[PDB]
Amino acid sequence: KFPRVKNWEVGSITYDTLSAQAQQDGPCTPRRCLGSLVFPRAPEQLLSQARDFINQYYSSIKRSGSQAHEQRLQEVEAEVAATGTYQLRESELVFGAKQAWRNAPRCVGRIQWGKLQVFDARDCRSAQEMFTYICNHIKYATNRGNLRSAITVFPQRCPGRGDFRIWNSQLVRYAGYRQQDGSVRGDPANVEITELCIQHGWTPGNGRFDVLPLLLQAPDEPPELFLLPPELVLEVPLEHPTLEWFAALGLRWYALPAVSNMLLEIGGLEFPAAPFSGWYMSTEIGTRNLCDPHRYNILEDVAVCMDLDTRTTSSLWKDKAAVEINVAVLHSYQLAKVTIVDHHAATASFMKHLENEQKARGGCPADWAWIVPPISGSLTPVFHQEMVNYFLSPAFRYQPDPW
Amino acid sequence: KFPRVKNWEVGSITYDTLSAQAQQDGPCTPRRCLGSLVFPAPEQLLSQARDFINQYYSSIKRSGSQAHEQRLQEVEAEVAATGTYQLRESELVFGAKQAWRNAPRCVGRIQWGKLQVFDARDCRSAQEMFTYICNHIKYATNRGNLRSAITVFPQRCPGRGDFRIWNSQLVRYAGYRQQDGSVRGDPANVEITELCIQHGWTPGNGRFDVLPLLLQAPDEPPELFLLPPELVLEVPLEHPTLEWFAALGLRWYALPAVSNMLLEIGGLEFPAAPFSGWYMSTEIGTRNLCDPHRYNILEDVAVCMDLDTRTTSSLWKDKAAVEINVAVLHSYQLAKVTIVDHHAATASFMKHLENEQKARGGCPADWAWIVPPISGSLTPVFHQEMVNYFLSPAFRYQPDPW
Ligand code: HEM
Ligand code: HEM
Ligand SMILES: Cc1cc(N)nc2cc(-c3ccc(CN)cc3O)c(F)cc12
Ligand SMILES: Cc1cc(N)nc2cc(-c3ccc(CN)cc3O)c(F)cc12
Ligand SMILES: C[C@H](O)[C@H](O)[C@H]1CNc2nc(N)[nH]c(=O)c2N1
Ligand SMILES: C[C@H](O)[C@H](O)[C@H]1CNc2nc(N)[nH]c(=O)c2N1
Ligand SMILES: [Ca+2]
Ligand SMILES: [Ca+2]
Ligand SMILES: [Cl-]
Ligand SMILES: [Cl-]
Ligand SMILES: [Gd]
Ligand SMILES: [Gd]
Ligand SMILES: [Zn+2]
Repeated sequence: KFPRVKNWEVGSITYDTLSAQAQQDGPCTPRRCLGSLVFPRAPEQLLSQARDFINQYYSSIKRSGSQAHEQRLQEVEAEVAATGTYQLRESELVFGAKQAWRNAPRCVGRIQWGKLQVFDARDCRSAQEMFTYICNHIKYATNRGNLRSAITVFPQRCPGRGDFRIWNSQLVRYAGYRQQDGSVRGDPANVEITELCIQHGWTPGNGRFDVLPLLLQAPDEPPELFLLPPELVLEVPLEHPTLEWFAALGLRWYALPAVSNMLLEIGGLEFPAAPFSGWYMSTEIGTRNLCDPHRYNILEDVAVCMDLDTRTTSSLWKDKAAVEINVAVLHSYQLAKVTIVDHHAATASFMKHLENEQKARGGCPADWAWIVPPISGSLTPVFHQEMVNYFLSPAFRYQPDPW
Repeated sequence: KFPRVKNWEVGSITYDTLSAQAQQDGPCTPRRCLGSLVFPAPEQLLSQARDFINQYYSSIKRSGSQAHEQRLQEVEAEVAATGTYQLRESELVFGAKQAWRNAPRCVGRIQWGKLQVFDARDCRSAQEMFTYICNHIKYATNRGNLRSAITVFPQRCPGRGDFRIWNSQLVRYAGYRQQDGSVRGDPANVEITELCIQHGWTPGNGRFDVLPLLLQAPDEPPELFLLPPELVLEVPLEHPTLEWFAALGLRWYALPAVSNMLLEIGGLEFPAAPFSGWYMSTEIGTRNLCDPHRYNILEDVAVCMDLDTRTTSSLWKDKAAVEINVAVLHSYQLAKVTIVDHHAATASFMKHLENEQKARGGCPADWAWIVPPISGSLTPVFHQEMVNYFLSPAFRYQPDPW
């Protein structure tokens, strides 16, 4: 049998038949569940993955079992036998990147998974050309505030040659300077990469919102430093619709969330450099990036300016300040005409995705703990939706830091 | 093989060695995680009974002793004579506390050592059931200074029926279905409201009509008992600065007293064992009053707050919820009824995790239920990795008696 899955707001019940096809294994066993852990973790095996991928492709275009389907299978079979690897067709790479997004269990934004611009950078041959490809990505995806989802795919891993890597975890990151107390000026999430940036010749700053340079790695080659042109990096100054002093906090965030440190895996090929980007959900900025105690940690500062009683928890000063910070983020992005989505609309759209995917594939891999937003969880519909978490391929995967 | 568990705020690391002693199997496999699902022989009885007796004696440091061997031989002879056995009253107290301490979805477990255990195993008939319950409610409420308590009715045994409390809680508001199709009252209790009506009770017409009690002696049909209104402490809800909030007519009850779960100790099963604590404010203010399938008052409150409800990005839902939770905390404190806010409760759970790490090498915890339903990441438990597994003694869900 297949896991029965229930929505408790509405009473509806589905069965996730797709989960039976989970190839790779997660961290849970019948004896104990580890679903809350942040990081859970041969021509023959390559071929069954490639085969399965090719089968997925030909199903998506409703030409399963066709002459072209059998010929492509045979072609991949013969190329793996001759060379130990194979090359994707362009249309397969596009389909593969969209499937990896569609399969990501921790992404609430997957209603968009079919609108993804895929830049083929598989002919890239240097760190310098890499930088050109990334700048075109940022330009296209920013679109002067009307943000567009995109992925740029650099050459696949292959034996006898080092990987392309982007060392930065995102294309746009703020510097995090280790003050000597152990404190930090700027973003503490970025202390390691900031120091590697300086270790490699970047002249630092001392502001809180200093955009980091990119550390780009060509095969068998130390990383090279590249400064982003300031007009390529769209930023939003934060202000609050009614709390005028808020603007004096001097807060900013960048428009484009572009993750650059994950591995794209398609039919057994691995792409260690394939940055992808969408647009922000406001709670990522307002609640996590600004209010996490180990990020910018502004919550007490705002609550005091709001004149709340911060000496007892029962006044809910924390909740009130966080709500207003999230209001500032939404108001500020809308005022700047930069795409943003709030957690209520985002989770509503995700519920539509679950319904589409149940029809299309008989299920959807989803990580409840990551889909429910970090404030107001039970106020969104995903809170009341049971979910099944499992790993399908194509996939985006975490990978070791290249240093 | 022992799971590594990290706190990402502090960066600290522990290993949960207790998860190795997981007696039952949960719903997850290497292929798929089902952690977010709400509802996941004499030789068999003996091995469970022996495991619990071994547990108890190791916990009182006098194990492998004469009293330890004496007790093991007694339970073996009991089950051979009768098919079951009797818990010594101290074993029953220890087993009830362990079942609380082992409950993965309870954020209030810092209090697990402080539990009043009322032994009602000498109970027969539903009228005595009702008197035990009323003594529980009276003791647990304590004029607003709430005290944790459990009352244990006779265990299931072969051939004989069971004591059951058909109500999911001792205090529940009626849910009346309408011609409109809507429910007046609590939608959660539509089923038990119509059971109470069928078994005699003449219904009210209010949004907060306290239900009667449907208590079932073994084999006999259930009997309808009214609760003395002076026993059922309630809190009218007002807000410290929104003067109109009082006029919404909202209220809630003091005692969270769950009466439909089954207590399992040493292979023994107590299908009636109501237990109560005190409320975390988010259970009332967020879940009970704001869930779309409960009272669903969010938009009513936002309209009175003159919020812009035609767009989500105003966060009118978030603002109304926070103020509804303020009103709960204010109303309970002003009424001198015990209540804990979600910040205080998650801070204490973090302490409980640290105590349990030293006490026995870990703690089963259900992250999705420990993290509060508003302001999740503002609480320290959001950043704490957790391991969920089943230990015995335990509280378990059980099928409806009907
Ligand atoms: C278009 C709008 C999008 C929105 C609103 C969105 C939203 C989100 C959010 C809120 C998260 C959780 C992040 C966190 O908690 O730090 C997430 C994770 C993720 N997103 Fe999306 N996303 C979007 C587009 C995309 C695109 C275009 C891709 C790839 C093509 C993608 C792939 C992923 C993946 C793989 C994760 C999980 C990574 C991990 O395991 O940590 N998303 N997304
Ligand atoms: C003393 C103050 C207590 C507080 C603040 C507290 C808090 C909570 C909360 C917030 C939940 C989640 C329930 C929900 O979301 O509906 C819960 C569940 C639970 N509590 Fe506690 N609790 C307390 C006392 C107790 C006591 C005395 C017992 C038993 C003797 C107990 C056993 C349980 C169990 C078994 C569950 C989970 C039931 C299930 O699996 O659904 N708690 N508690
Ligand atoms: C594509 C996309 C859009 C968005 N709006 N947000 C994202 C957030 C993440 C993320 C960041 C940091 C971490 C590390 N905690 C985990 C993530 O999933 C991501 F990869 C992709 C995102
Ligand atoms: C003992 C105790 C204290 C408290 N403050 N709250 C509780 C809440 C519950 C609960 C209610 C309803 C449901 C059904 N959704 C699940 C529960 O865990 C419980 F059993 C015991 C509680
Ligand atoms: C420990 C816990 O699982 C961890 O902090 C997770 C929980 N859920 C999350 N959900 C999202 N979307 N993003 C996160 O970073 C996290 N963190
Ligand atoms: C499907 C999901 O597990 C379900 O809605 C859970 C989530 N977390 C919860 N957490 C608590 N404390 N109480 C609940 O009822 C729930 N519901
Ligand atoms: Ca070729
Ligand atoms: Ca009609
Ligand atoms: Cl981010
Ligand atoms: Cl409740
Ligand atoms: Gd103002
Ligand atoms: Gd008015
Ligand atoms: Zn699991």
